[PDB]
Amino acid sequence: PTALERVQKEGVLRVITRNSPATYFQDRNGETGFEYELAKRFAERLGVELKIETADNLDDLYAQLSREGGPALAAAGLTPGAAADASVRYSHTYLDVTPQIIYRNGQQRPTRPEDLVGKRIMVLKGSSHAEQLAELKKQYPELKYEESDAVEVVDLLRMVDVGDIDLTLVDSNELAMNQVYFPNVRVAFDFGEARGLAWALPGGDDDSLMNEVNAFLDQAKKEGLLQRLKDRYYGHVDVLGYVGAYTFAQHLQQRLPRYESHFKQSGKQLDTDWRLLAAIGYQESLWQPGATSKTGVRGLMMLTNRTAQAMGVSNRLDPKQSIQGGSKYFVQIRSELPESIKEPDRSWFALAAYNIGGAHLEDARKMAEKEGLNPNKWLDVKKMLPRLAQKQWYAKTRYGYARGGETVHFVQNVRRYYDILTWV
Ligand SMILES: CC(C)C[C@H](N)C(=O)O
Ligand SMILES: [Cl-]
Repeated sequence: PTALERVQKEGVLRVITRNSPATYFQDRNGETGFEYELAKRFAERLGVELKIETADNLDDLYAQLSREGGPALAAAGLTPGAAADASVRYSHTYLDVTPQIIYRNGQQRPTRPEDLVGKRIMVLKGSSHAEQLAELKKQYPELKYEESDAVEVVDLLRMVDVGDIDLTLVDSNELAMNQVYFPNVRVAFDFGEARGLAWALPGGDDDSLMNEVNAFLDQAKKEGLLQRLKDRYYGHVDVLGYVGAYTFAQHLQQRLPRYESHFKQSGKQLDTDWRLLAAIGYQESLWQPGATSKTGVRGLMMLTNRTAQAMGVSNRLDPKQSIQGGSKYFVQIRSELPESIKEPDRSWFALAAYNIGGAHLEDARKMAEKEGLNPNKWLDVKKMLPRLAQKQWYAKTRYGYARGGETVHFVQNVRRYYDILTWV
């Protein structure tokens, strides 16, 4: 029985991974993870049900591959081994990340390897990162670093954030993922080039499944799948901008505790994820109860006087009352959408009418229909929204011009902060 036959006959792809939202994570709206979503599509490619396990550190993640009847593979942001170990093989690389030395902003800035001398440095035991340090320890015998079997990447970055350690080494993708929680963490320099992540399979000369893993990854590159997962999980800095990423991290820690309770009480009955609600909060005013603009909206959820009036808001500037009116208002809109629009697409169309309004959203829906697209599918109608700002297109709508691009930004961002709060 080949490695490939066995999975096909067992009806199940056994995959091992780390506990982390980079890799695999369990929440209310189901499971998520770069690696999970990817290995999930691989089990789908083969006709099989995926089953996820977790190791407690990386020596034990690699161990399980040697166990009898253990995991088919490890999908875990692993980057291949620089030396020779017969007990493990690696797929083609599926993502270019750069190891980077991480420091606390405003502290002494290391700029070359020498500078890592005489610093408290922590790293994961069994990591490629650990191994890049040993190699430099040959060059620099005075180098000290701690190898830890207990902590994960998120813990290493926390430590640098608040100064229990000076430095760590981590791949740039997970740094960017984590930049929205640790406002003081910064990239000291690049300690190498964009070596790639690969999945690990037990050692051997059987390739039945390895060729398929490699065929799947080459297909995934062909269709943009890795690029899309990269943006969802690892593109916070890329998408939100550096300044947006760390300030968000500041606001998570300094502003959200003041309102979280209210976000949660509104969620409870409205059966609406409070974290979705807070995300609207964050996009609307960066969790600033007292915020006003020059365009007719005040408060935490940026309400008009007429909405505040209809939702029974006494004081648009009171955090609780703004959240309540603004949360009630999202659900009123969600509820007014045609019956034909289904979750989860429903919630995303509701985010968009929340920014642009029902009339205009209807026109982009109608526009999707005329173009042969599905007006009940969000990815379909999101392609039309921008067009509401285009001459040839708005002049054909009942309600004309609208800032559809702003509206697409509004939903992408809220969906990203939603992810972020889910990933805390
Ligand atoms: C820090 C580790 C969890 C990840 C690293 N790419 C490795 O393969 O060792
Ligand atoms: Cl979107």
